[PDB]
Amino acid sequence: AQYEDGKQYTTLEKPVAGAPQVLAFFSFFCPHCYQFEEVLHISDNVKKKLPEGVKMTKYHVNFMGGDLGKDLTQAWAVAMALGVEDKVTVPLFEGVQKTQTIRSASDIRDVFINAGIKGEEYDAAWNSFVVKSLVAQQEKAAADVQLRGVPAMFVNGKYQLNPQGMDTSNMDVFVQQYADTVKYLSEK
Repeated sequence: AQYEDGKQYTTLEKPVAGAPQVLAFFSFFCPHCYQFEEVLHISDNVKKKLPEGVKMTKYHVNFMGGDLGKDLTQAWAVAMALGVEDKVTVPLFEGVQKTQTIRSASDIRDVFINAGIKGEEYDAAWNSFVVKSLVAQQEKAAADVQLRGVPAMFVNGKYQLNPQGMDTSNMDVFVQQYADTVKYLSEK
């Protein structure tokens, strides 16, 4: 065939039941994750090719960045809770990796303010039960897929994308191979 285990995807020994259809894990500290999002725009291109009524979910992981990382996982739950993921994704990547201006929890909050989320709305979401559930939820899903690093993407709890078996001499070719694989898996 064109698509094969070992090549564009591997198959989990231990499928995950009731996993989201397409589940991406990342870290604002991860250079490969910054490459996926700021240079390759993996997310956007995958979305463009997902079959009808097939949504993508994105979770932040903790095993990078120490205590700042844990705050970033909670700040991400804030973003998921308020629906502002597309407003803070770029300034958080750049604050962490490019300018290294995010050193503490208040620098994270500043980015949300400058993106239109008012400070009291952020604080309230930050200390809310919904955010606590979403932090726990991100952590559970990482554990359920025995996550060891990021970036990673899983389709229907069964298949793990294998970028390293894709062609990386042309970035645009890589991106369409990645996106097309995710489409192929959604329907497998």
